[PDB]
Amino acid sequence: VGTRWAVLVAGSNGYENYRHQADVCHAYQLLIKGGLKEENIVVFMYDDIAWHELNPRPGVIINNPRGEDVYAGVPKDYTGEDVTAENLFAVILGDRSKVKGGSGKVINSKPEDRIFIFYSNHGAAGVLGMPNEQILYAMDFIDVLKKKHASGGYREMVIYVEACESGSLFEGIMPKDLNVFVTTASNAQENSWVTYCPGTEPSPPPEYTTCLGDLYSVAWMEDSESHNLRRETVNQQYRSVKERTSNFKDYAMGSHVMQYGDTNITAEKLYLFQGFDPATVNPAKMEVVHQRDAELLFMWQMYQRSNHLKKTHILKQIAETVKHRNHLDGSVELIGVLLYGPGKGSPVLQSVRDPGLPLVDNWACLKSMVRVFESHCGSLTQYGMKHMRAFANICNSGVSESSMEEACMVACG
Amino acid sequence: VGTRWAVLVAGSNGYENYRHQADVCHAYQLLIKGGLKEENIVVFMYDDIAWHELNPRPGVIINNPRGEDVYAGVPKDYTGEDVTAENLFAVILGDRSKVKGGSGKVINSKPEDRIFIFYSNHGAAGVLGMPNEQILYAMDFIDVLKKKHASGGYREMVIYVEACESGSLFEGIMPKDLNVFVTTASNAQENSWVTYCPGTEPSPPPEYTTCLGDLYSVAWMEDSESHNLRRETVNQQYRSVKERTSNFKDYAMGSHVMQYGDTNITAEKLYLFQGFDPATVNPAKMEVVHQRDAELLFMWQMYQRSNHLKKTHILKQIAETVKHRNHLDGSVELIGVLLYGPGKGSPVLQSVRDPGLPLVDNWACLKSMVRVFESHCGSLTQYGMKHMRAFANICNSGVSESSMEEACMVACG
Repeated sequence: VGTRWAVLVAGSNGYENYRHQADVCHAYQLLIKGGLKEENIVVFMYDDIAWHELNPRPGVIINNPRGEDVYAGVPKDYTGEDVTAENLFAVILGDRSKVKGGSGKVINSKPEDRIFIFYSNHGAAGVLGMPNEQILYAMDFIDVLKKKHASGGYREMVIYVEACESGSLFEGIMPKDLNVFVTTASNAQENSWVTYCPGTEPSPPPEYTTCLGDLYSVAWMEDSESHNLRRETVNQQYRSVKERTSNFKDYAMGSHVMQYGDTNITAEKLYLFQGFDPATVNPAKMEVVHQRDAELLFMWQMYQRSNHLKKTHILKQIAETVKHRNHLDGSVELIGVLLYGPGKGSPVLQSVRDPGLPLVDNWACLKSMVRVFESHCGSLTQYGMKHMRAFANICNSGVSESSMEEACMVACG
Repeated sequence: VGTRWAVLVAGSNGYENYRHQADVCHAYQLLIKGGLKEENIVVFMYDDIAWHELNPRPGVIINNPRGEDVYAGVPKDYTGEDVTAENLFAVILGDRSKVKGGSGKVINSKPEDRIFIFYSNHGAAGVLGMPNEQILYAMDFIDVLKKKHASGGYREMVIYVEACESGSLFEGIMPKDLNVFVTTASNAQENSWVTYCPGTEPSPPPEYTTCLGDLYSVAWMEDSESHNLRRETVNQQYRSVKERTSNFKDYAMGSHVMQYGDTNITAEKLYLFQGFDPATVNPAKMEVVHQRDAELLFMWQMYQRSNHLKKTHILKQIAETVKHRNHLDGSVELIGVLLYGPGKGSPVLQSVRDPGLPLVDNWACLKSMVRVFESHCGSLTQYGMKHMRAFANICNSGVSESSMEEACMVACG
C-alpha cells in the first residue's frame, strides 16, 4: 500500500542516561531489519554516549546483556544542540523550512503512509524531557498531531512513550478521530522503570557502571524481534508489554501500560508500522530501578570502583546532586505552604485527578508557573520536572500569577 | 500510709507550645484539689506563657474551651534558665546539693511514699525535649529511676509521658522490679496529637491563635476530675485514656497508649498517687493536629489575622522555619546516601525494630552521633529531634564515628 516512516527520540543526555539512547539505536536496528528505509526514519539522539570517556566499549552501545552493538549505522539526523522540541515538531509536520540544523530529514509523508513514533527518557505529569535544558508540554505535542492530521500527512499512526507519568500526556486531551493509537509505559501518576542495571539480575557485562535499558522499551523491542510481525497484532504487543512492564503484577516495582486514541488500530498487524524480518518464522520477576534514581545508582558505582587520586571528588558530586534536588523539593513544598497554608499545601500540590481527566485546565498557565519558579528558584532539571503536577494543581486551585510571584520571591529570593 | 509527691515537666518554650505548660498548670491544680501539698509537688515550666505579648488573657492560662484559669497559684520551682535535664534528675533523686538555681524544692521522699510524674511536650525515638536547647536521653532517665529505687526513695511510682514516640523511651530498657508503672501517649514509632486548636471542634475561645492541650494529657486530667479516684483504678484510667487517644480507633489521627514496668500497680486506686477531691461523688471523633505541625498552624493564624504595617514579616518567618526543617531533613537523607548509598540509605535510616527491642544498643554512641551532626549541620531543634531513630540506626549498622565525621563534613561543611 504505502510507506512506513519513523521518528525515534531520546530526550536526555549524559552517561547516566545511557539507556535512552541505547533503546533508540536498537529500535533503529529493529526497523531497518524489518525493511524500513534510512531516509524514512528520523533519529534524535544527543550523540554523547558511544565515544564518552566512561564507555568501556568505544564506539559501541548495547541494550541487553547479550552485548550486540546497536550503534553502528544509526544516522546522525538531529544530535547535540539540534535535539529540540522545535525540531521534533518540524520533523513530524514534514517541513524542512522550519528545521534548525541537522540532516534536514523530515516526515514528508503521503496520505496512504503509516508512522511509528518512539520516545524514550525523562518525564513527569504533562511533560517530556529534551536534552538542551528543555521541557516538551503535552498539549503542544497533541497540537502537532492535530495539524498533521488536518493536512493529510498519514493513514495511521502508532506512538510508544517511555517516560514517568506518560499517561498524563494523553489522558483527557487525546482525540480518537486522529487515526493515532498510543501506548505509554506508565499511568498518569506513576513512574517508569529501568532494567539491566549494575548489581541486578539479569546482570549486564561487569565493566558497565550505568544501566542499559528501560522495562517498557525493551519489552516491545525484544517482543517484536522474537515474533513474525505479519502474524502479531498491535494489541498482542500491548498485552505482552503490559504483562512484562507490570512485573508479575507487583506495581511497587512495576507500572501500568496504558492505551489512548483510535483503538481499532490494535486489530492491524504490527508489520504495517514496524515491518517484518523475513528470517523470523518463530512466532521470573526482574530487578528494576526507578527512572529518577538511576543517576545516583550510576554515580555510586563510580564511587565504589575508584581509588584516591578522585574517589572523594565523586562523593562531593553525589552530595551536590542530592542537595540540588532537595532544594527543588523543599521549595515546591514551601510554596504550597505560603499559598495554601501548612496542612493544606501538600494535599493541594499532591492531589491526583481521576483518570480520563486532563492534568491542567490551562496549559499556557502551566508554562507560566514553571517560568515564575525558574526565575527565582533557578532552573528545573529533568528531576525537577516531577513537580509538574504541583504546578498544574496551582493553576486549577485558581491562584494568580502574582500570588505565585510573591510565593517564589519569599521561598527563594 | 505515706506522702504523695509529684514532678510535673513541660520540656518546651515559646507561645507556639502554649499547651505543654497549660497541661502542667492544670495537673498542678488537679493534684492540689486532691489533697496533695505544694511542698511535695515540683513544677518545671519555662514561665513564658502567662505574660507573653501574644496572650489575650494576661496572667491567665487555660487548658480546655471552658476557660478556667489554671495558672493562679502554680509555684515557680524551676523556670527559664533552670528547666534543665540536670535539675530534673536532681529533683527526682532528692538532693538539694546537686540543684542549680530555682526554689530548691526536691523529691526527698521516704520509703513508704508514692510518686507521680507527668512530662508534657516534644520528643522523638529515645529522646525528650528540654527548653534551653537540650535533649533528654531515655537511658539517662532510666538510670535515675534505678538510682532512686536503689536508695529506697519510694514505694510505688506512676509516670505519664506526653510526647511523640514516647514508647521508645521504655521499650527494651525499662525494668519491672523498680515498682514503677509508666503509660505513654504513643508507641515507639508514632507521633502524639494536639487538641483544642484554632479552627477545630471543640473550638477554643476565638481570641486564641495557639492550641491549648494534648490528646493524651487532657484525656487523663479530664477523666480523673470527672470521677471519684477512691473507686477508680490506675488500669481504668489507662483504658479510658487509650480509648480517647486512639480517636475512635483511627490511628491516622490517633495514637496507641502504651504501658511499661510493674503492671501490678494497675490494681491500685488512682487516689494513692493523684489523691481525691472530696466533692466528687460522680463516678464524637475529635479534630486533632500533629505535635510537630502545631507551630506552623499557630504562625499561619498570626499571618491570617494581621494587617500590613507586618503580615509580610510573619510570612518571611514561616519561610525561615520551613527552610530550616528542610535543611535538617535533607542533611539526614544525604548522610544516609553518603554512608549506605542511594536506595539503601533510606531503608537503613527509617527501619523500625520490633516492639520490646531497645532503640539503640549503645546509648553513648547515640549522643556522639547528635554531637557530630550538630558540629557540622548546626543545632538540632525540637523538630530536628525526629531523626533520632536514623542516628540510632547509624549506631546499630556498625558505622564508625570517623565515617560519621566524613559524612557530616561532605553533607554540610
